[PDB]
Amino acid sequence: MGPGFDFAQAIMKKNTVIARTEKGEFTMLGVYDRVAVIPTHASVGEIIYINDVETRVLDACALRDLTDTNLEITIVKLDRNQKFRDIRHFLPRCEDDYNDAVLSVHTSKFPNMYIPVGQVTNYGFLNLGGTPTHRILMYNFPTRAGQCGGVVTTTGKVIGIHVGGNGAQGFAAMLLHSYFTD
Ligand SMILES: Nc1ccc(-c2ncno2)cc1
Repeated sequence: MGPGFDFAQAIMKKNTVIARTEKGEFTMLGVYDRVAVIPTHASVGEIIYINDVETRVLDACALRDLTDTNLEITIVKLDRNQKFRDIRHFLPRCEDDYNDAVLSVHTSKFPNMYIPVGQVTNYGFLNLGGTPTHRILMYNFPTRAGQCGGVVTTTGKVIGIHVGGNGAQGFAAMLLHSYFTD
């Protein structure tokens, strides 16, 4: 409808796949080469389904901060025959607050879904499903089951992936440029 949705759509059309684990279907953001991200509660194993194709997982790392606190991001390298467009230059370098964000989801349950979530707070600590979690972004939208892995964007930046909600608020794990240096 506007330049926020334009950026979100450009990311969804080229840099997302549908990932299926034993714990469900997730929006999965491809970042560069064969490297993608997913919420850690997806419990990625040795084999994952990518757009309904059986795919070997070459590496999977559940990120934690230097206090050994959960960040709820898993970085996955996929044995896929094709690379993602490199979008690392759209990742923020530091923890921050944002105005006017969009949460975008693409699954079998929720195809081509875009949600203007508004202001995003650097919330920090969250007890997420009983697990102490850091670097959480918060938005005042009643997000539902099926939106985990959804991409949070502003104009020109990919800032997070949806990892939970409490019925009135939604929570995303920050994406930082330093997670994807090589
Ligand atoms: N986060 C939400 C909110 C509402 C819906 C919906 N309502 C009817 N059909 O879909 C879906 C996702």
